[PDB]
Amino acid sequence: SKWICANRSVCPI
Repeated sequence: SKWICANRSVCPI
């Protein structure tokens, strides 16, 4: 499964 974004630290959006 792809990432779900935990926070600004991990959110390539």
